[PDB]
Amino acid sequence: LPVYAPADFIPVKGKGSRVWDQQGKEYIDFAGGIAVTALGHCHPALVEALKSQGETLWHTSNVFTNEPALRLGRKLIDATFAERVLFMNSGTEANETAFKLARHYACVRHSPFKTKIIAFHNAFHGRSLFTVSVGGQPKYSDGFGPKPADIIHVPFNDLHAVKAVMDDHTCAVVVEPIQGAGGVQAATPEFLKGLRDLCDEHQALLVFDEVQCGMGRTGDLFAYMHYGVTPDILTSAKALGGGFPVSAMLTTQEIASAFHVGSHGSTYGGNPLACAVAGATFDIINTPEVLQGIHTKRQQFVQHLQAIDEQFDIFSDIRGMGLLIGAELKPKYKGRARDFLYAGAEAGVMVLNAGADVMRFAPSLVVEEADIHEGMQRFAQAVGKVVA
Amino acid sequence: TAITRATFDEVILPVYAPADFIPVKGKGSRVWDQQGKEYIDFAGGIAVTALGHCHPALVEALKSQGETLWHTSNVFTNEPALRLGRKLIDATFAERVLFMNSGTEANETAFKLARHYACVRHSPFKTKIIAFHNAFHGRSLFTVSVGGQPKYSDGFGPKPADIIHVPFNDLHAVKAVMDDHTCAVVVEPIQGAGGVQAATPEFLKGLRDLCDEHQALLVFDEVQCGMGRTGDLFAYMHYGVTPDILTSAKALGGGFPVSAMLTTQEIASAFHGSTYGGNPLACAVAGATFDIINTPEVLQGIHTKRQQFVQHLQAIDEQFDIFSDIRGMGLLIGAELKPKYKGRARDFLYAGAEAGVMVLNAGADVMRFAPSLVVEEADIHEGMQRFAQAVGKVVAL
Ligand SMILES: Cc1ncc(COP(=O)(O)O)c(C=O)c1O
Ligand SMILES: Cc1ncc(COP(=O)(O)O)c(C=O)c1O
Ligand code: NA
Ligand code: NA
Repeated sequence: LPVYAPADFIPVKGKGSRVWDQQGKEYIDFAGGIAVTALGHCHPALVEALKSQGETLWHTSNVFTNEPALRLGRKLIDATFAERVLFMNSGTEANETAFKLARHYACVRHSPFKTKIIAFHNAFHGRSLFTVSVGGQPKYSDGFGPKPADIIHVPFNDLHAVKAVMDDHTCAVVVEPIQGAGGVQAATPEFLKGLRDLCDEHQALLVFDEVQCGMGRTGDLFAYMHYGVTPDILTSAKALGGGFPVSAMLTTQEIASAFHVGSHGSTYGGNPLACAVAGATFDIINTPEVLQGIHTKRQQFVQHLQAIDEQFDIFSDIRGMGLLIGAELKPKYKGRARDFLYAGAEAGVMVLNAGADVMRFAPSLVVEEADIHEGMQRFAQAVGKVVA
Repeated sequence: TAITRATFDEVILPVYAPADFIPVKGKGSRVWDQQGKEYIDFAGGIAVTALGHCHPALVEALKSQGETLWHTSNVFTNEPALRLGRKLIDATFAERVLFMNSGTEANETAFKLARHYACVRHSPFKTKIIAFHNAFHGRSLFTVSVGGQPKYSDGFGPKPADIIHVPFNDLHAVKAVMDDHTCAVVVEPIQGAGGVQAATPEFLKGLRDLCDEHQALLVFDEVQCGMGRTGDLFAYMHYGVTPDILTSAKALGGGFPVSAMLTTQEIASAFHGSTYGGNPLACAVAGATFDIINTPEVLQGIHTKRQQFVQHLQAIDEQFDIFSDIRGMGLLIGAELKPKYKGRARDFLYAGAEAGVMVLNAGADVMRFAPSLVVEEADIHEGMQRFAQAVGKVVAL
């Protein structure tokens, strides 16, 4: 089931979209550490922000505020629906904050009995007990003792099923606008708008988990902007820090006001070092030029994947948005995603899976055209070894 | 627009009430705000900056690894993670280490591991977790439910079940609630947040014996009391009681977000390399931190420095009659306020800040200090004189 590297593949150095291991073997990185290094490895602007803030102040706790956090909060507020933010360390933590907030808001504004959370089969929201129970893979939430209750799962993209389970006792709908791990499946426009309308009807909060699809990944700053559907709460991580552990939960003042002093917290969350790095990342990703390039680069990848399919006949579908790319394997290659991944690594290209039937790509948003061509040539060679 | 204290209220969720001032720079145990006012730091960002601010060795590790490789996913290991794992394994009971970002995440991992180990090695019905009143284990739904402060776990909908709370240091109560359906006892060897209360020796040894009797795992949350804080590398070493699982964070990265779950191979095998995970950058910094903290000289110094603080707190009490008890271990110090000042810890914290010294509380009745483990003697004396002035100002009123 899980993908792990053997003892002879230990990454030691990265620069841009290239990675070297202990043996000095060079790889083209189309995986980004699972869509994390959205500006590649050791990006000079990010290294500069790390080093300069690293000389000044790393940590003070939430007994205090700090300038890099306030600067970053201001940027996120100015660029999105958000009016308030909370910074944490990981996507899992941001989701914990979001889910607790949706629960607490319902409890204090409506009723302590308004507790149901609707989530989706194959969703991934993290590995904490609560977040993995909201996630939609029972294999990952089984076996840890009593799960937090009042979570209902229905199929992704099934609006009827959502309408059927939702009621006045529902506090939230939690959804990834594109399910990254779950086969790179994008919400349909009708489905996502439908969720907004149902949450409005039932006075439930719409929570978008944009940990994977946010911060430029789709070619808009956040996937919600592509759809034009505004959530009540949004979570962000991964690309937000370009490899530095940082995350954010975004909401409105009206919702945030349900939290009081002590309702939530974090030792490291809102760390000046993290926020200086995320500020630098944000300044680069949130530019017309970088967002446009994500679309150009997507089509460069897609054209290679189509060429590979023309030669080898291995894909049934190429999907995703921006530089989150899914390539679904044909029935003749069902369950082979891991083998194409390992073959890719032998050929010097790092890719991902999205379940056993789907190849996933999540390269740097600024991956050079020459790296796209070189890495896709390597991938084509790996494909040739698997099938030919 | 300039960034002010008012900016906080316009930007962050209202879960904190931060100080009037905004620290912009730190070096060692001194910190400066936007106005260039200089403070002595006896708080350490809540026991996190264990080597002070911008320690040259930690800055060097950050910059060196920062120009090399920051990030791998958990598919991979990396040299800094391997090195740090080896250091932790060599120095402790651990045979396996899993790295995460925060103390909350390390505790999630520990509690899920104790649960899953029971499930697969004993019975899916062996689920009870025993924890303690006033415990603090983090803010995720699971960890805050294992935590012993209902105020923090109420109001988020259905809590993960099968968690039983009894009083800290009450061994009989533990004996009474434990049974063959118990998977774990979770305990902070010293409850930091909970008034700086240390386990008694008989209590902690008692937990080990009861866990053995009932085939449950003993989980030590050393997020706050670990990584040198007590003057041993981990508090368990002071006590001579070996847990099955231990969690570490805060001091581990000296200010960089990093955490660790330590256990044996037998237990770790229930999860389906001696190390798992670990951000390269985080682990490089934590490795540099470990290299300094795990030295005879630094660990001895922690005890010297504790007595320098304690002598000051004693002098303050002699002059102002404010403390009923001075407690904790190493450079985790609690000073309990006398009944006349019950509930007024925040007043002394604010007066401290006005006087230019950063301190903590541990509930409304207890002052808490958690300075850099290498805080200079000159800073201890200066900061404690500032604190004496703050106490003087409060008591004069
Ligand atoms: C949609 C989604 N949410 C949450 C998470 C958890 O984030 P983290 O791994 O930063 O804890 C992930 C990680 O893959 C993700 O893909
Ligand atoms: C004993 C203990 N455990 C766990 C935590 C949670 O750590 P974090 O805030 O890094 O998630 C804390 C934080 O204060 C703590 O004191
Ligand atoms: Na806004
Ligand atoms: Na060992």
